[PDB]
Amino acid sequence: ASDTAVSNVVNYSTDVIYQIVTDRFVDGNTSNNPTGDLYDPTHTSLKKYFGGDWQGIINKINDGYLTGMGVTAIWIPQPVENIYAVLPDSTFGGSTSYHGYWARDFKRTNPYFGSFTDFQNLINTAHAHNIKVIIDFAPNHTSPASETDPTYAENGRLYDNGTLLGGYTNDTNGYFHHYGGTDFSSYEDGIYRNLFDLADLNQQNSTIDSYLKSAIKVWLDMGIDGIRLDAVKHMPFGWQKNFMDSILSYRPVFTFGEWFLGTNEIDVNNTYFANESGMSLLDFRFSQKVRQVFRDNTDTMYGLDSMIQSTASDYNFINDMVTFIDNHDMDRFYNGGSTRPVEQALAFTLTSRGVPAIYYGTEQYMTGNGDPYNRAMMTSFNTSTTAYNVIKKLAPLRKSNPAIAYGTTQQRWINNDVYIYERKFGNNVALVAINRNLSTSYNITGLYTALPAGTYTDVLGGLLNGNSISVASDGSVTPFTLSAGEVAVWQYVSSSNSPLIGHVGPTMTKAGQTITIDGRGFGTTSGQVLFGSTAGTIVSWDDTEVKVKVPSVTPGKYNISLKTSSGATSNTYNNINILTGNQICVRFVVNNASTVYGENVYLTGNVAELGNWDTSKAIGPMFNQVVYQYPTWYYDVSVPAGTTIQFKFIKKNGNTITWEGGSNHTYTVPSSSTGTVIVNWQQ
Ligand SMILES: [Ca+2]
Ligand SMILES: [Ca+2]
Repeated sequence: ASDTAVSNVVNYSTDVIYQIVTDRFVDGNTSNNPTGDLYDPTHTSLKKYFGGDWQGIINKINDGYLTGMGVTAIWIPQPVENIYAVLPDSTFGGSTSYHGYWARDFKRTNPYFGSFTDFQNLINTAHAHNIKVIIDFAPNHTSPASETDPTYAENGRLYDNGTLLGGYTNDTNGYFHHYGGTDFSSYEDGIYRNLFDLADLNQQNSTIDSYLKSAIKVWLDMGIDGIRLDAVKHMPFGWQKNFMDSILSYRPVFTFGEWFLGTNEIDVNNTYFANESGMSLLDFRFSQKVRQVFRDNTDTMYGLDSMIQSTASDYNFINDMVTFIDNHDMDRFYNGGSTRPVEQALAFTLTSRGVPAIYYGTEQYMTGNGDPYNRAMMTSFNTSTTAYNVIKKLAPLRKSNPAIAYGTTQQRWINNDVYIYERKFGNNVALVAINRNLSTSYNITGLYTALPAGTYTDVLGGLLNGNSISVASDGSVTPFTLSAGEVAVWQYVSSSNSPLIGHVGPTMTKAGQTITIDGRGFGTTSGQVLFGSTAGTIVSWDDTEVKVKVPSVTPGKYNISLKTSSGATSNTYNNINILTGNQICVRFVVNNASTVYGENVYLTGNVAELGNWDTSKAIGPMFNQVVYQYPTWYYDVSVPAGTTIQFKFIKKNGNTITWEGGSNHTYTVPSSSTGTVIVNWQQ
């Protein structure tokens, strides 16, 4: 199977995701609809169940609507059993779990969406049509709760395949956090306190850790192809790395988290998370900039290029960034007036780096500013809209042109309103020109490209007013006019390729596991895959995909390269993280660690998971507000099971790092359960 096959579920760079709000798409089976106050058959009371279900999605796969658009993946809300209570809402009358965000049993289905058999039907129907299926999973919380009023909602009660674990009131087991609600005043505050009134799960509780691992395996066993993890800024990094290892050790699938970033927001924790957690991220830097430039007129094409360059610098796995122009929370991109801006934002996203996702109804110009106005029932299945056809024409290019799926991005021409950029992967090229100005044309002179000499037709066929270009042997493009609102796409796909790696997944692995290397020019005869300079055992070999067993190298990060059977060597794909063993979440706690202003406590130790004594990569800054208070510090850390570790704490700020004196602390990590290790700072 090639890199582009539906069964390659660790690489989504060749795909286009269609994000469906299940309840609000198609009611394919009325018999599974809720009854009473939960359900609104009129589809107008925007926090009720409207009846959209998995059979409905199946219908639109079978009838060609989604495939006719070039959709190759769907992303659906959490499939798990949700609460049945109808909650008061002064604006919408009643408020329900239609959205899937309010889990009561992570091991069972939401019966309104369907049974496990319906879910199976969805997976199988999608696969029969070369569509991958991503599910939301929201292990941060169960549902709205009041500890003092257990009659409110379902008191956040959690079940384990029908068996009650417990609720938020009288939580004698400590399944939930009891630290009030977050005001988002710090990263720490947002992790250990409740989001709104949602009962915050305590993942450090060994029963809950084991439960959530068991629960995601239920869905992996149902044949899901990907996971979108909700609220990843609101759970410990260490717990989530541990959670990711459980998934990837069982059956690896592409996983991406939601870590919201606002306009112009800078957060090094977001970069770290994407680079270290073992999962990818929804690309808010991309999305917010696209909105600024194409929708809201608060930045220019210069800002768009700056985002392209900055994100590529910061993120180790730029091809895994999940891009989008709107979603279930943002104001819908189409806001009235000309539809050209949304068409342009779609074209940009579909031809840019990463993994594009399109929110249902974007192709029908649906409007709606704010949750839940942005979640109206799907309005139309008209296949003649300009937006539908932009997607139809551009989506398949991610499969047919490896420059689009995997290539670098280079600015070739720019002014405030015009961006001409080039995607390049070996001798494969895509050149895209966009003029956002809806009233002014631009004369394009001095343009150069890596496209071979020749004349190139617009892949869009003039749908967005594109036209042909002529390219000379020196790469110079004959002057041309970019008309108002024009988008044009020109491409060259080479008939041959030197070995080129476009993607490796998963990025967090260990000895004996299998990783997938995708690209071009590997040849059909088996060669060699190198982890640094150490060969791995070949599982399978094809021109666009090699599967290889991870060798027993010293745990840490490795740069992957490939050598063909003739001896040709590929580029390196960097920073594949080889763990020491299966992961466990351990809470590290240090008492009596006093610091000066601007100084924080960090953890360092003698395994890769603790940075192998590298103070510049020490774990932290540690926390000291919620679970324990300064000068006690704590942090939840993913560490190798059953391993006897040595560690110390350090204090750093910018002047001179202070280490604990004395001998190293030592601790043997549990074999399967979460653990806590508490020590006193050593002078
Ligand atoms: Ca239904
Ligand atoms: Ca939390």
